[PDB]
Amino acid sequence: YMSRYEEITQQLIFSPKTWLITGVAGFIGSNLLEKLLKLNQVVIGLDNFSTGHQYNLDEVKTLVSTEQWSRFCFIEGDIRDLTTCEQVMKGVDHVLHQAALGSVPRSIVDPITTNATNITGFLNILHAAKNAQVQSFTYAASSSTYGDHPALPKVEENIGNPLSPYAVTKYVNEIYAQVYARTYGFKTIGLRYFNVFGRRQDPNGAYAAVIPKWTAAMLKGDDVYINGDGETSRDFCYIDNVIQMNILSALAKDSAKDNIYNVAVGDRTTLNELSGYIYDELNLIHHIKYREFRSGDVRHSQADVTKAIDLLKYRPNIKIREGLRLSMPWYVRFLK
Amino acid sequence: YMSRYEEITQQLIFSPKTWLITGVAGFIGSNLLEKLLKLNQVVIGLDNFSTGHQYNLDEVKTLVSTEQWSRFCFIEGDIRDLTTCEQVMKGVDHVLHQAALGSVPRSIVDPITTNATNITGFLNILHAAKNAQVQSFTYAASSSTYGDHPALPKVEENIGNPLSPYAVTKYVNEIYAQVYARTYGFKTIGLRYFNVFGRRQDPNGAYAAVIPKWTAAMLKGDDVYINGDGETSRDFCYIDNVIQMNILSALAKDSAKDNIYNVAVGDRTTLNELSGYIYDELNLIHHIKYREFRSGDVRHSQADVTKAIDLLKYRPNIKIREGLRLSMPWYVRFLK
Ligand SMILES: NC(=O)c1ccc[n+]([C@@H]2O[C@H](COP(=O)([O-])OP(=O)(O)OC[C@H]3O[C@@H](n4cnc5c(N)ncnc54)[C@H](O)[C@@H]3O)[C@@H](O)[C@H]2O)c1
Ligand SMILES: NC(=O)c1ccc[n+]([C@@H]2O[C@H](COP(=O)([O-])OP(=O)(O)OC[C@H]3O[C@@H](n4cnc5c(N)ncnc54)[C@H](O)[C@@H]3O)[C@@H](O)[C@H]2O)c1
Ligand SMILES: CC(=O)C[C@H]1[C@@H](OP(=O)(O)OP(=O)(O)OC[C@H]2O[C@@H](n3ccc(=O)[nH]c3=O)[C@H](O)[C@@H]2O)O[C@H](CO)[C@H](O)[C@@H]1O
Ligand SMILES: CC(=O)C[C@H]1[C@@H](OP(=O)(O)OP(=O)(O)OC[C@H]2O[C@@H](n3ccc(=O)[nH]c3=O)[C@H](O)[C@@H]2O)O[C@H](CO)[C@H](O)[C@@H]1O
Ligand code: NA
Repeated sequence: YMSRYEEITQQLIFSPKTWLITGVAGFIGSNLLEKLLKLNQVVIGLDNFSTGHQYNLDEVKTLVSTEQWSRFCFIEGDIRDLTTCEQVMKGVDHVLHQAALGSVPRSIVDPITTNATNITGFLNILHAAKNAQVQSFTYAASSSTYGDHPALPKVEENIGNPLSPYAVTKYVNEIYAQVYARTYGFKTIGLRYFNVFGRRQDPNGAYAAVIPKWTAAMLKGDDVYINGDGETSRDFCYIDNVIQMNILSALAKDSAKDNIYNVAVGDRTTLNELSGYIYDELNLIHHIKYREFRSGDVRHSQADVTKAIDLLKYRPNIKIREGLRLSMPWYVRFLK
Repeated sequence: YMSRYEEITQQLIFSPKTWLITGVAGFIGSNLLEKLLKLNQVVIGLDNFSTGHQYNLDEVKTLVSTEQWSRFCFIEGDIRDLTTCEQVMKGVDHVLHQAALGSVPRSIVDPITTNATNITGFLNILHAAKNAQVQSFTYAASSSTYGDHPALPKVEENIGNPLSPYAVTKYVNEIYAQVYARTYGFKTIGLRYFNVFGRRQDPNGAYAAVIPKWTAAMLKGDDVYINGDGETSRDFCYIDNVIQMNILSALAKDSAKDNIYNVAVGDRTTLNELSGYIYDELNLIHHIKYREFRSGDVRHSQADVTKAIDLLKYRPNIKIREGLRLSMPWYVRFLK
């Protein structure tokens, strides 16, 4: 049971607030939309359809009431444009900032646009939100911020050096939000995601995340690619934990704000294990080559989530396997 | 004597290089222009006359030969523009990146623009330089990166939380710089500036630094404003020391790159004391109120410069009193 989360969502269905989801056509963004619309919440959406998709918002309209869908006001626009950020904040209570160009590799190959989106775009929104005096400001941060710190599990106080531009930007994000707290009193919540997967994560692109990429590959009957040895271990996190975390961070009390929280499950799964999980969770619905390490890529990842458990009462209920089983059917429909 | 510097300055007079000075129309930039042009160097300059001044360039040309000046290719442009950044690098050997927006209060009032220039504009220079495969990359960093860390003097490995948007932007320059070494092999040198004063530091504007502000007001007879009790202390660093620092960094060995150095003298001077010095050095050329602290204000500042001494062979030869003596006549002249 996601106890506190449930309570917090009851509050929401009672006093609906106006939410801003930057990156709303994205994987996490669109999921927050689906949840938030079902919570009878008025959602202002912002997205420029870079990695995001019409077919995500389109999908969400499939899954919410007509009455609920009319509470959604989509805006096509750019967090890089400050004005846009100011337009969208009007009347907003809670800001769920999810818009960025993730991918460690992308950042290495184009750190310039990455910077514009992940830093400029982040600061623009952060500032627009402050000036609007929104009630909450929760932003997507990243577990790559840990960088080269050797310790496991990964605890918040304990970050090392960044290994990619992408890490820099997300670390920069975290830095600004502290400065905005210290100098403006604008208390925010950073969410250090660890490899979120689930419904609407893009299986296509050179920058596809492991889980969808490999799923797509098995469904086409193509080769499944393993970068390095395969023992590269990760804390995979089903979207519902992320959705949970955002909402809990939106309505966190003041004393738990100006804080970064690992969003994961505390589990550690290597790529050799995962490939097994996916194959097994896919063959239940009726249907491999090793290469060199990705550069900039962190070696091991396992989240310590006790902070979220303690301060926000986050209960990560869905582990990797349970989440994969919840995820496959969506990919089957999306790729048939 | 500034011995290694003497040696390196000669090395230039004989085999001059192409330098890029970003923020060449400004305090540190124009001084670097003057030193490099006097050394017969080829210099591409970049500046958008935001805080910089045409009068600064106008002054420099007065101080150098017409043939020395004809080796200055000034380009009016913004560093936020990636294209311009790439253009100016054509044929550059050494990059002296000083193009940024200082002033902690400026960033508190407008973090967006400070970000734009100091992070976006920096990354553009760094990225363009890396792609131009320039010989040296030296950027102006800041003692404000030390943030809340209580150490004194301030050594380079020991930093705390940034206390302002400005402090962030500068920290991020170092962080970007490191990542670039790690991921591209592009080794840079970051110069942590501690309160640089001297010829051509702007005495006007709301964001005038203390010395030109107080000197401007002691020649007008204006009230001298002290922010705080008066015991707030700085490591005041005359320009020549910075210039030494920038040239030493440019022709430093590979082993001494991907490194950050404090630029200062190593001395500690309080505002109560500074005020005494400025008065005494101005009355040697023939001519006070207390208020509350600056927010984002670091209380004490002093550099440990021993790293720079060991690795670059730096010699902080000009202390605060001697520096003021060389600065004053300029301010007398620039204002009369
Ligand atoms: N993939 C992960 O599990 C993970 C891990 C750590 C951090 N993050 C960060 O959290 C968010 C991840 O969300 P996702 O996995 O759904 O990513 P995603 O690829 O679905 O993209 C998120 C959305 O941001 C939008 N966007 C990008 N740039 C924009 C801009 N300039 N203006 C407006 N919208 C823009 C995209 O179009 C997309 O709709 C990103 O901010 C990412 O950097 C993700
Ligand atoms: N002197 C100090 O007290 C001090 C202390 C710490 C750091 N610094 C750093 O030294 C560098 C310059 O300092 P300064 O004292 O010469 O200040 P300055 O204002 O004299 O110089 C800044 C120069 O940057 C140029 N510039 C600003 N934005 C630009 C842009 N977008 N594109 C191109 N040019 C742009 C301005 O025209 C100006 O000439 C900056 O990195 C500053 O943060 C100075
Ligand atoms: C530990 C982190 O830094 C995790 C952050 C980081 O997520 P990540 O670990 O890069 O996710 P990925 O699914 O992309 O890679 C899976 C692994 O298998 C490798 N990989 C990938 C694809 C493939 O087909 N085969 C493969 O072996 C791949 O090189 C890697 O070794 O970037 C995310 C958003 O950009 C987010 O910040 C995460 O928190
Ligand atoms: C330790 C740092 O933070 C150093 C960075 C940081 O330098 P700084 O110390 O803010 O600059 P200043 O010379 O302006 O203030 C000196 C003292 O005079 C006091 N001050 C100032 C003006 C005045 O009228 N009266 C007064 O008392 C004021 O309260 C303050 O206590 O900002 C610089 C601007 O780019 C630069 O980046 C430095 O590296
Ligand atoms: Na708040």
